[PDB]
Amino acid sequence: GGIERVFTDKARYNPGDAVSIRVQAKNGTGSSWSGAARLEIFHLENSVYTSSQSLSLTNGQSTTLTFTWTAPSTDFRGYFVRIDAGTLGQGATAIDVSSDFTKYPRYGYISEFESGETALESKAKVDQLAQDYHINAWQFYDWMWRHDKMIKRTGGSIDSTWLDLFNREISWSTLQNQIDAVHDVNGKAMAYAMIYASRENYSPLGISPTWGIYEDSSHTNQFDVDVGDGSTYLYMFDPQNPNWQNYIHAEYIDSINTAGFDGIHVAQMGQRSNVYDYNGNSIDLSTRFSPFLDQAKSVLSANNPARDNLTYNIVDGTVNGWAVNDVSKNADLDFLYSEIWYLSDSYNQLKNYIEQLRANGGNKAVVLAAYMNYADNAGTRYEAESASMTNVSTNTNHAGYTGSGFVDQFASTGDKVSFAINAPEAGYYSLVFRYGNNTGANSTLNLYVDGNFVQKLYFFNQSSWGTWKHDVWSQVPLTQGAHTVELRYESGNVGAVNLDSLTLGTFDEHSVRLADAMMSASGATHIELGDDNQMLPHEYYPNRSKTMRSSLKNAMKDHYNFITAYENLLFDSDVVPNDTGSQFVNLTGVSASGDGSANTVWYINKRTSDYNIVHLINLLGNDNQWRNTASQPSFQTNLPAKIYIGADETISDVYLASPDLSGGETQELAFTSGTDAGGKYVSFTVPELKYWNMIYMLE
Ligand SMILES: OC[C@H]1O[C@H](OC[C@H]2O[C@H](OC[C@H]3O[C@H](OC[C@H]4O[C@@H](O)[C@H](O)[C@@H](O)[C@@H]4O)[C@H](O)[C@@H](O)[C@@H]3O)[C@H](O)[C@@H](O)[C@@H]2O)[C@H](O)[C@@H](O)[C@@H]1O
Ligand SMILES: [Ca+2]
Ligand code: NA
Repeated sequence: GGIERVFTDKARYNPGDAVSIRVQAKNGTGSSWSGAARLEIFHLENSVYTSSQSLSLTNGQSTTLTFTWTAPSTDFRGYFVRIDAGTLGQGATAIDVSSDFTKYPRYGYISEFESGETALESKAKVDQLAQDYHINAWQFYDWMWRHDKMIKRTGGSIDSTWLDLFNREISWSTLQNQIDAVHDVNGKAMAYAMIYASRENYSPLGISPTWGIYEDSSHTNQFDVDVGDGSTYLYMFDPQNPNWQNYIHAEYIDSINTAGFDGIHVAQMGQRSNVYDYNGNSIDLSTRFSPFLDQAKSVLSANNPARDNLTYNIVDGTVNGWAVNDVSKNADLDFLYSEIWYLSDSYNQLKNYIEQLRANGGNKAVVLAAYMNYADNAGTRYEAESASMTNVSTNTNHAGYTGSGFVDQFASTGDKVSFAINAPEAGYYSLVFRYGNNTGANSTLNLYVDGNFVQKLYFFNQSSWGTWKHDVWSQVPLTQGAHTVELRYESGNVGAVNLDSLTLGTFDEHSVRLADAMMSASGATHIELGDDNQMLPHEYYPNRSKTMRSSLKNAMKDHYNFITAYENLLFDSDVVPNDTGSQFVNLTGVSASGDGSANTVWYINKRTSDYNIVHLINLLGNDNQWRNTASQPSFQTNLPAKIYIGADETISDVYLASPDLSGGETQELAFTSGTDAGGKYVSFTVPELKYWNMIYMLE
C-alpha cells in the first residue's frame, strides 16, 4: 500500500466546519500508474459521503491530495474514512465532530519545554499526535516553576525561562508556542497543578502553615513529599480550607489568563490516613476534594467559560477505592481521570472499575493513566557478559542476574564495557541498563554511543548487592544497522557497579493493543502518547525509558482511528453494560469467558439504544494481567460464533469492525437465528480474530 498517510489538518472539528482530508501517495511498483482515489466516509454502517479524483504518477513519484468535506450539523459524531486506489493501495483515518473535547477525550501530554525548540519543531510534534491519533487535549506536565507560584515573575515581568523542581529549564516562548500549535488543531491545553501542594520555604509567599494538613494533631508534622535532593519538598494542604482554595485557585486563574491554558488538570499524591488540620481536628481527606473541585470549577467558569475545563486524578483506581465514590459522584469535573496502580491488575478487575466510574459519573468520559510494562524491562537484551569488557571480568556470585552472569567491580578509571548492537530501523532507542550498586552512594559511568559521549549516567544505591534494578536509561537517535554503545569508568566517575545487561527499552505491542482494547471496550481512554510521539512509561512523563517501534506506532494509529470513528458506540452517554440476562457467547473450537480469564476469548457485553454490542478480546495463550508484557495471541481464522439475546430483541443486521482488520472498516456478515434449550440465539462466522473485534448488531 503505497498510500503512505491519510489525515486531517485539525483533530476535532465542529458541526459545519470545513474539513480537509489529506492523502499522501507514492508509486513504487516499477512503472506508471493511472486511476482514481475513491474516498468514502461512514458513520458506523452508513456511507455518508463518497467522492473521487483523478490521479496519475510515474514510477517513483509522490503527491498529496486534498478532499474537502463539510461536517454534518449533528454534533458529537465519529466517522470512519476510507481511501481506495485500486492496485496502488488503500489507507484510512477517522474524523470526530464534537463542539467539546470532554465528551470524547483523547488525551496526550507535553512534558518538555527547552528553549532550543523552534516554533516549528513545536508545531511539528503537536501536529503529529493530532494527525496520527486525533488527540483533542494535552496535559502540560511540569511546565510550572513552583507548585505554588506557577508562573515565575520578576516584579511584573514574566521570566523567559525558569528552572523546575528537578532543575530543568522551562522556556516561556516554547511553552506559548506549544499552546498555539495545540490551539491550531482545535486542541486544548490542560495545565497540570496539584490540588494541595506548596514547595518548600513557602512562608515568604504568604502561605500559612495554619492552612496545612498534618500527620498528627499538634501541628508538629506537615504531610510532605521528599523529591529526594534534601532541599526540595512538597508540603501538603487542606483542600477544604478557604484560604488555601483562595491562594491556589488564584494561581489556577493566573495560568489560564496569563499562559493561555483552557483548563486545569488537578493532581494529587493519593491516599493518606489519620489526617489532621492545624487546629487538631481529625478529618477524612477522601471526601475533601469535591468541595475544592466544585469551587475550582465555579471560579474557572466565571473567569472564562471557554477555558474552564477541569479534571482530577483519582489515584490508585479500583472498585470503591480511596475517594473513588465521592469524587466521581459529587465533584463538578468535566471528565473523570484515574491513575491505576496495583489494585486492579486483572483485565476484569479493571473492566469493573471503569464500569463503576461511568455509572457514578453519569456516563461522563473516563480516561485512565495506566503505565504499560511498568515493571518490565522489555525489549531486546544484550547480555553484559556476552559483550566486550576492558579491565573487568564476569561473575555469578550475587543472584537474580540474567543469562549466565554479569560484570563485576566496574570500580576503576579506564574500565570499559562495549555493546555491539543492531538497530532494526532508524529512530529513537532507549538504552536501559540493569545494574547493582551497594557502594553507599550513587555511582557514575560515562555513556559513549559510537565513540561519542552522550551523558554522564547516575546509578542509584540499593539495599544489597543482590538488589538489581533497570531505572537508568538514555534515549538516543540511531541510523538502522550496527552501532556501538559503551560505558567507560573514566576520570570524575565515582563508585562502582555490577552490570547485567543492555536492553533496548521497547513497549510490547501485544500487551498494549490488548490493554487499550480492553479499556475502550470497557468505555475508557488511555493517556499514553505525548511529546514527539513518545508513549508514557512512568508517572514522570519526561521518562523515555521505553520507545515504540514502527510496528506499535502503526497499531496505535489503527487503534486511535478506531476509538475515534466508533466513539458513539464505545463512549456515548447511552453506551451501557448489558449484564442482566445470563448473557452468553458460544465459540466453536475455542473456549470463551465473560470475566477475562487467561487463555480465552473474552466477550464483553455492552449495548446502546439501537445496537447490541459484543467485544471479543483474544486472550488465547495469554495470562490475565493487563499491565505485563505478552505473547502474540493465537490468531483465529474463520470462527463460528453464537450470541444469545432477550426474546423481545430482533436483529435487523450484524456488523464487525476491528482495528486489526482493514484499518477498522466495518464489514457485514451472513447470519440467521432460531431458538433452543439455552434461550433464543443468533449465529455467524467471525472471519478473523486477532486482538479485538467489535461486533455490533442493529435491532
Ligand atoms: O530520582 C530518580 C527518579 O527520577 C524519575 O522519577 C522522578 C519522580 O517522579 C515522580 O515525582 C515527580 C512528580 O512529583 C509530583 O507529582 C507526582 C505524580 O502525581 C500524580 O498525580 C501524577 O499522575 C504523576 O504523573 C506525577 O508524577 C509533582 O507534582 C510533579 O511535579 C513531579 O513531576 C514520582 O512521584 C517519583 O517517585 C519519581 O522519583 C524517574 O522516572 C525514576 O525512574 C527515578 O527513580
Ligand atoms: Ca547478565
Ligand atoms: Na497479559
